[PDB]
Amino acid sequence: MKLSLVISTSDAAFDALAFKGDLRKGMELAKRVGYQAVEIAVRDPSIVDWNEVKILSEELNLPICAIGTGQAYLADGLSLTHPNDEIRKKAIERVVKHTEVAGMFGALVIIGLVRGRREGRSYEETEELFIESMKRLLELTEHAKFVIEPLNRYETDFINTIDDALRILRKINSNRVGILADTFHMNIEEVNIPESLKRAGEKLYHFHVADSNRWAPGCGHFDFRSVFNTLKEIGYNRYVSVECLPLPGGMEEAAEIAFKTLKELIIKL
Amino acid sequence: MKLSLVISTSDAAFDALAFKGDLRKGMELAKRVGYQAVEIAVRDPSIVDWNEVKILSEELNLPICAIGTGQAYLADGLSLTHPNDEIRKKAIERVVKHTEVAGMFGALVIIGLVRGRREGRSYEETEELFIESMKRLLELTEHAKFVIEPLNRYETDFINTIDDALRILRKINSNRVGILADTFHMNIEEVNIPESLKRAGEKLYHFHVADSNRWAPGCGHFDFRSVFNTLKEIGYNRYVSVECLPLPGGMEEAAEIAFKTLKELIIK
Ligand code: NI
Ligand code: NI
Repeated sequence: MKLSLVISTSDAAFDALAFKGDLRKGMELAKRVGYQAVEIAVRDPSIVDWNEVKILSEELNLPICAIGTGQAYLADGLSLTHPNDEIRKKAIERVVKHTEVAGMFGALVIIGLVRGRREGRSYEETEELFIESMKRLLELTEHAKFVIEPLNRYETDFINTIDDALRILRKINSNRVGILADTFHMNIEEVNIPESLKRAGEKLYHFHVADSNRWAPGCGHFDFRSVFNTLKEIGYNRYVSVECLPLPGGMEEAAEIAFKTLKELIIKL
Repeated sequence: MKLSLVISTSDAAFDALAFKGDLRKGMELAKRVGYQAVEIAVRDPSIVDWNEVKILSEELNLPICAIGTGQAYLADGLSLTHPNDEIRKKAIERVVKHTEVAGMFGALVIIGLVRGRREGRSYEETEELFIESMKRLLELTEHAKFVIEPLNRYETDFINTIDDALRILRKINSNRVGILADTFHMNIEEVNIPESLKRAGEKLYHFHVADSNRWAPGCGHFDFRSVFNTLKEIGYNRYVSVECLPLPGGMEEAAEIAFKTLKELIIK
């Protein structure tokens, strides 16, 4: 099992210097604390100089293990299930650009809010549209790997649980799509989190950790012990990525507290 | 990767009934033999009835993966590098209509002979005119995807190799344009076909197969084994389309032989 840190970056649109500054600050922080990789989130990769990012990654010996895409939905309204097929196509085209970046870094592409919501429709239709978009993404890419992140009810009404995602993976039928489980979201949506992770098993490709209040792991009341016992049981050996609010005490303090909590859990199994 | 069959169809401006007849026959053959999709070529799309083509594709559960455009050049003299700007504009407008048809099917649009020849000009002038026309196409169409097919020296003096095409793709700078590599043309123009395909890599968007004599794969001396080893190595998961003479033994026998040859290479 490896540890990574999600770093927040300003949109490069906008303020290219701020994006670069944020990225370097976050990566230097991750390296200093001891993380083995970083995870990023970008709205539109077409406006970032990725050759410069590669140089930074090489300088710090810090791979980028995953790329989030949710700002494509929140800022730009792009959805893989949008009722307007024109926007659906634009969403697929945007995510293809994320996969081009992912290929440079060997990173996973996260399918979170970019999948879109039910918007008054049946779950069944929303699911069918989603599966069609994912199959198109697989046809459009030769190497990209995707992970679906179930999100809680306040963020979406489409794919709230690990079981929701597993049903979809069975329909897509590709080993290039797996599951990203997130402890903050699971704390709300999953009945029994160890049982949910056992059901995911080999399909668990990536893991987000934050405590119950989405603070650094250790600063709420989430039972990480049972979770890491289960991760060992199912042989999980990929990334555990800290995705938390900069609390308590700021981005640096939170990253340090998270790392310490997680290191102790990992080494004692 | 997936197998498709190129089917020849009559010009429907000349005989619309013959076009439909040719198309149905070709698609029924493709489905019968086991192909997963078909590929067609039309001179002028604005005179064909595509709704029906769609309901024909529907009832056979048989996608159309690519649309050829070369007859717009061979028959109508339309070229994306024509020195006459008025004809060049008409060529662009024709290809835009091809993209509207392609969008109905999620198909690729092939840029082969429609790109035109040097016609006494420098390679550089011809190339920049081409890039301009391609950028105009990208402006006039939103989702269309184009594939440039390098052709051998007897067919054109403009874009003969995969490396040619790659250099031009870099100048166009759009993931909406890629490469169609053809084994008959490559057998003449490429030094080392596996090395050329590896350089193309992810920019290899579509693939044409015919043997060295352009007969059904298996009926000449082209090394398909090394090609398919390479396609597997690079993770090619797109279409391999049979584009061959109806030889030996006619369109049906050639389609059968080609499928048998290629399926075995893909499976193993
Ligand atoms: Ni998360
Ligand atoms: Ni060809």
